[PDB]
Amino acid sequence: HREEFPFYWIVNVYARYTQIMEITLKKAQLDVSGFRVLMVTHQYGKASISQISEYAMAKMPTVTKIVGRLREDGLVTTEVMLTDAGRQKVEEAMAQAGKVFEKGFKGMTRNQVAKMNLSLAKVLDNLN
Amino acid sequence: HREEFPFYWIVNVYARYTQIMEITLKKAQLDVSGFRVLMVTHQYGKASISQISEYAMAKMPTVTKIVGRLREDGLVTTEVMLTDAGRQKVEEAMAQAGKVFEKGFKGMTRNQVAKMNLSLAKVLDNLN
Ligand SMILES: O=C(O)Cc1c[nH]c2ccccc12
Ligand SMILES: O=C(O)Cc1c[nH]c2ccccc12
Repeated sequence: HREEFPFYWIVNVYARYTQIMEITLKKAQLDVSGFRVLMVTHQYGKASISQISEYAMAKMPTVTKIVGRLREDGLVTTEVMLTDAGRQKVEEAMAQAGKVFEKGFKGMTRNQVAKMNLSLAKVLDNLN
Repeated sequence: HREEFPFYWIVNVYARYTQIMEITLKKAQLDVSGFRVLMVTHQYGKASISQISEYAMAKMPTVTKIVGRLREDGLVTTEVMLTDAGRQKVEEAMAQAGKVFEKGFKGMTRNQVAKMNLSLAKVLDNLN
């Protein structure tokens, strides 16, 4: 097979990555959406559905059904919402994901990884 | 929001890309799976489900249900399968996708795009 397809590796890294994070986070009782929604709220501290909905990679009616599973499970509480022993869920989650990122970027320099992410961010400006 | 997440841009380029290709290929009567299954067969000329199933980003029972929609629509025929006026479907498809790739990589050098895809292929070796 040929890369006559400039997005071949975006897609393949994305699929192998999603696959690994599905089974890793099932250790920590989470799916990827659940894990993204917690992390957006974590950086914001207290977040709106509109704001989560920007970054979690989901239209607001998924986020609202996601945030409501996480309300009911004592990981988020509080319009605006905030983390609880979610703060412990995100330690658990990022410990697992840190193993995934460590394996992922092994043998790659800091500058390689930065130039890759700079180039990818130019692809996104262009698609937007 | 912070990239304390080295895959933030893989995922965002992947989501904006999938979004654009969904609506572009609906011009040409195709979804992305249909478009990938045709292209794998095209490079192979005549391909098995096992072989398509490697590259199309789908487990074999999707590919087998995908190849059967494309059998029934005169885009693939022939164990092994091959393109027809599929050969015309792939001109139509890659014309559209070439507009997507042209916009995508605008203002980026050939070497930038190659180094990005080399780095991404190291991420995949590592995840595999
Ligand atoms: O979707 C893309 O452009 C990348 C890609 C991954 N697998 C493919 C198989 C056939 C055609 C393109 C792709
Ligand atoms: O899935 C990833 O690792 C990337 C990513 C995209 N949006 C996110 C929101 C919160 C946490 C991580 C991500």
